[PDB]
Amino acid sequence: PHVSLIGLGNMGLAIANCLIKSGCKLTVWNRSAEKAASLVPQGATVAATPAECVASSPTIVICLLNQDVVQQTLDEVIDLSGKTIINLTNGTPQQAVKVATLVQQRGAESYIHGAIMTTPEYLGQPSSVTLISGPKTAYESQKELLSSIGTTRHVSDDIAKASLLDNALLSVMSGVFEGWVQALAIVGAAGEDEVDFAALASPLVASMADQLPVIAGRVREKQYVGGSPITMGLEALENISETSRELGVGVLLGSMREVMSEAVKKGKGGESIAGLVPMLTELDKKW
Amino acid sequence: MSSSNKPHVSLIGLGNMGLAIANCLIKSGCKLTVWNRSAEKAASLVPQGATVAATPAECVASSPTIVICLLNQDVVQQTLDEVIDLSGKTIINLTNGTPQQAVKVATLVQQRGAESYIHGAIMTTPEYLGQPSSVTLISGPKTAYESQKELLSSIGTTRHVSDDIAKASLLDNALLSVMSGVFEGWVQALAIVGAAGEDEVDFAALASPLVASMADQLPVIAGRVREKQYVGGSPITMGLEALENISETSRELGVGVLLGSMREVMSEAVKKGKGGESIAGLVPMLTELDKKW
Ligand SMILES: NC(=O)c1ccc[n+]([C@@H]2O[C@H](COP(=O)([O-])OP(=O)(O)OC[C@H]3O[C@@H](n4cnc5c(N)ncnc54)[C@H](OP(=O)(O)O)[C@@H]3O)[C@@H](O)[C@H]2O)c1
Ligand SMILES: NC(=O)c1ccc[n+]([C@@H]2O[C@H](COP(=O)([O-])OP(=O)(O)OC[C@H]3O[C@@H](n4cnc5c(N)ncnc54)[C@H](OP(=O)(O)O)[C@@H]3O)[C@@H](O)[C@H]2O)c1
Repeated sequence: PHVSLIGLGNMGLAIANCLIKSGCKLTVWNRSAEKAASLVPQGATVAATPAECVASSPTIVICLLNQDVVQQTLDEVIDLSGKTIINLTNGTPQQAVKVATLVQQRGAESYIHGAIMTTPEYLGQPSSVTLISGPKTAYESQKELLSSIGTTRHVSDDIAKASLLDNALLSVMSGVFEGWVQALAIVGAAGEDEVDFAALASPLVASMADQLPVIAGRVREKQYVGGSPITMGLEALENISETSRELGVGVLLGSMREVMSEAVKKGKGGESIAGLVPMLTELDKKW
Repeated sequence: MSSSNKPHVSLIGLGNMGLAIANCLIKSGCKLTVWNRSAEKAASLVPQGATVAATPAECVASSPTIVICLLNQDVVQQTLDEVIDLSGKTIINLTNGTPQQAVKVATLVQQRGAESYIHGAIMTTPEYLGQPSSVTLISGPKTAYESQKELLSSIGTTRHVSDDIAKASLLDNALLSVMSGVFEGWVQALAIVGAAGEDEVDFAALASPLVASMADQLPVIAGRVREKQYVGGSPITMGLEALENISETSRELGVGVLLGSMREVMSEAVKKGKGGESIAGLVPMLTELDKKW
């Protein structure tokens, strides 16, 4: 089986290693071609140009910095007739739309998008899940090949859905990390032990697994009443900022304060955090 | 309360949590004296055997043990203003506030001659108060904690975290930081999903695993922070680009964007040459500088 990979960054090299381990004949291209150095002894062929790399195989795996770079790399690649593109470059839903439209206008058989939900060092383990979006029949053709990078989950036939879902999941993760950095800064500056604190904290974050579905149900049915009030949540954030200032510690969660303050001004002070969702869906604003 | 001879307890504050505390103390058999600015919120406790005191001073005179649960530590100070004498009184403050607000209140009651001050951080909502699964952190003199343990079992399970009165507030604010970030992320995720036409409940099924995962990831990061091991983990540069992807996903959908303070501190990290470090490397950027991000 002939497979081409475009991009040999930390994730690209991890993908290259997984595909070699799968037993495929691998053709690779990278802007910095010397990053293929470790793949040549495994039997990988180095293509001079994107165009050449694409010519070598009917299945093209892409893992570059961003979808802007993907479009620039595909720029001169004019002939994709017969080619299946597997794009594992993270980006936005509409970025995936523009790339899928570009390759399909140039002949591509299909486009499927993958969001890898792990780091390079765990790629290829069954516990490592990649969300896949695009035509079912294209997923089914590529499922065996894709197993080389871990567990695939077909989320939708719409190519833009892996990026939509992965961006949603990264919001949650980003939120968790913002609160956690703030917590550890406070605990550290107070002379407390970060590991002991995690022993106390990590359990209560476990708990959220239970509460996040409840909040999600309330949001769908637009039931914004029921649960700790937004006024209470905003006071909490004011105690966090001042607990921090007392210790000379800086504070995150500014956007959360700003949106909750405006909610109170709009008279939603007595609603639960479910009532913050329409604050976002209704207005294009960076809080 | 195990004795047929029911002890006298005073309660200052009858908001949602104060009224939950009242019902816990009445249900445990206490002889309860209450005060509230809005006196009529006591009305539901009177047919249960609660006495309503005219003033905070009268309330404090009625019991050797005073439980306080008010809006904030400033209202606590305002309410103790005309209380002259706390001789032989134990003060149990369940009002949320900062570490130094607890210090400032602990000096108000000490100056009045209070026997002791302990602080409690209730880690649940009023409806779950009194279930043994409901945990309150207590900080203050371990001997005062020990004496008040049976009385405190009325509101559920207590955990003595420290002899320092400021610690319950320190730890609770640190815990509320984590929860605030979780909720900020969740509201952003739900807004993107909703605006795209996807099913919030279906998404919760997909995403509830990831938050459970953080049972493991968080103690890993804590360890890294304590050893100042900032290298190892997905780098801040990749974190920052995921935030730019999130901002632009939201913009495509006409949806607003939270996580600004995170975007700002991670950008500065990059400028300062810490782009290759994990999230652990952001902790020293907070501890080094009194700034709002
Ligand atoms: N933990 C992770 O790393 C992780 C996890 C999940 C998904 N991903 C995603 O996987 C993708 C790649 O990640 P990575 O960690 O491999 O990033 P990386 O190590 O920075 O690699 C960047 C890749 O993009 C190429 N590149 C950058 N600018 C270019 C340009 N102007 N023209 C041509 N090529 C260019 C690089 O080529 P050079 O080698 O010549 O610089 C390299 O192949 C990203 O979308 C990322 O979001 C990463
Ligand atoms: N989920 C929760 O509700 C929860 C969970 C854990 C901890 N807590 C903590 O418990 C405390 C009270 O919360 P809550 O839910 O009871 O709030 P609440 O329902 O708003 O109760 C506020 C209380 O403070 C009193 N108050 C406000 N301003 C005052 C003033 N200027 N002078 C005198 N009294 C004043 C109110 O008097 P009136 O009745 O006359 O208005 C009422 O007794 C807070 O520190 C909170 O963080 C709450």
